[PDB]
Amino acid sequence: PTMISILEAIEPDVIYAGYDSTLPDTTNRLLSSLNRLGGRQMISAVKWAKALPGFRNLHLDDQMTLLQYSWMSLMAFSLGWRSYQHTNGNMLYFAPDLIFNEERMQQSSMYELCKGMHKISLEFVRLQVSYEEYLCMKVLLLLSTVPKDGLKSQAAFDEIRMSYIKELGKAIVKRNWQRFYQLTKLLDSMHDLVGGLLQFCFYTFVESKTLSVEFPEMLVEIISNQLPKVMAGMAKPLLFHQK
Ligand SMILES: C[C@]12CC[C@H]3[C@@H](CCC4=CC(=O)CC[C@@]43C)[C@@H]1CC[C@@H]2C(=O)CO
Repeated sequence: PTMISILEAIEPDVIYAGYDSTLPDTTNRLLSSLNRLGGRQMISAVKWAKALPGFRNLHLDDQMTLLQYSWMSLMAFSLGWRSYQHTNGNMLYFAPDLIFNEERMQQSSMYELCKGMHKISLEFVRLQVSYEEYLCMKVLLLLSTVPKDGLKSQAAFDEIRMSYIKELGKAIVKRNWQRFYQLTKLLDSMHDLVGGLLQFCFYTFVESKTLSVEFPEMLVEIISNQLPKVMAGMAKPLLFHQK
């Protein structure tokens, strides 16, 4: 089987938030639901990541570190893709039972960040990103935020990352350098957006009582590790372009 076949085969099914739409929206309900969904998606992401060629050969500590650093990037990018594929206009397709319009983006109290995530879908539109390109790009996001002090299997990581860069190149050819330049530019743009998402995430995590935002155990585990590392500057982006 081809590398791209495996990527297609291991791509998770769509996840539901478990939202009751008969009950009115509130800020707390929306954010807590977003978090419950985030937690479910991350359980699936762990499963997905563990099945990735090459990546599955890294020491397990490296596997969980990369997933932990890249969590927000992966989910924002997948959101962008879902919103492109299943929706049109200013709408975010978080889940089949949790779709945001202008109202819901406003009431979430993270309106500007919703618009930032929406920009990803607009870029998928403009560039006409193929499914195969998207699958390759998503893996690159898993491999694009690393601890500043390095990984256990650094040389192996570099090799794995290069192979998926080559995979992206194959996805491009199927259908050149200009497209590579453009798609890697889109990857780089995730870092600034994710910075904004993380600022708000940490705020809601800390202010959760006074606000009243619920987080699942899955996200509590991630955030309690990521809050200190990100705030302490331990995460380094691996950029394709000059900053
Ligand atoms: C973490 C977060 C709720 C969960 C989402 C995240 C943005 C990206 C994202 C995409 C999804 O498809 C599932 C939810 C999620 C992971 C939001 C950024 C701010 C927001 C909060 O801080 C709510 O407390």
